Amino acid sequence: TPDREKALELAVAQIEKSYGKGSVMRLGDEARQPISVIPTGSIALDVALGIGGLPRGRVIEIYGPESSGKTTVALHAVANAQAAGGVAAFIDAEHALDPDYAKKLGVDTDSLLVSQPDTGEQALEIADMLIRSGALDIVVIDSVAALVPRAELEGEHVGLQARLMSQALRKMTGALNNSGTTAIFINQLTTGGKALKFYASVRMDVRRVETLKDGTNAVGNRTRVKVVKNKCSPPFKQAEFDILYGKGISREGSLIDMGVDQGLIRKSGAWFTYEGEQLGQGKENARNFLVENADVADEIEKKIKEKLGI
Repeated sequence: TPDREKALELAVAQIEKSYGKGSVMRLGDEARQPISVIPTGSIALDVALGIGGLPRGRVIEIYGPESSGKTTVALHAVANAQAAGGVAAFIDAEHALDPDYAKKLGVDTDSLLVSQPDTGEQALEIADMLIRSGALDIVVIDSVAALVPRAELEGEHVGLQARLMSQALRKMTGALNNSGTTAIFINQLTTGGKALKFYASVRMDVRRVETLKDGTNAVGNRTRVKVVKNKCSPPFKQAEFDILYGKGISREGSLIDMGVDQGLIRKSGAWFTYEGEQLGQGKENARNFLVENADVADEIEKKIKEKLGI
């Protein structure tokens, strides 16, 4: 144990030196907190990521089924990146974006740079030139599956989309580190993600767990995200949070959830309480209270971060 722990520490250190910080971790380790991150819209997810948000200057993959919530997560990352004075770009090969929905999340759609490229290589090259400018804080690529090669589009073997991603990511990854720009690749449950799987510092699996009921009508979806890969903090953590149709991720809902999880928000049956005062009876009222009283929601948020060091 005594003489062994040194050789283990030494081995860990050599690995960390040889291959980079985060090359090996104990899963119970505390996360090493960076200066700045891009918050995701849910404190539960921010906590699951360990560093309180998405890492700067790294490749991120968000994948999941159709309408799983992965784009919503990406849009919140854009909103927050902009809300802190950043510039955003959206590389769009799907043509599915809903700007009004993005607006209600917090995206500044007017100053959002958008490109609807002709080919997969044009898409990645545009992303690259944008990244090497040093002016972007975040770029979203929607989506991996849509990055079809020129040759295929021009009617011309089958397999070079993988080769395209690989080539592009090798060049792009260096540009991202230097610029400090975060690149989010949205991906479905596909082709091209094999290289992305290794280049990405963070990989998030996004799924819908159950329908949220508004009496007997569908208000939204409880959403589950597993951080399957994480080079910035111990991986395999997961979070749940609500996405409300038309509104997005319920920030107030995650503050409550993580509130009670951390003992900062106590219970009296249906009654949610905070520092001796009542927030509301049931989650809806407690949530509705926090959007009405932004001051206390921010206090609840600040207390959760202090508690966990996020």
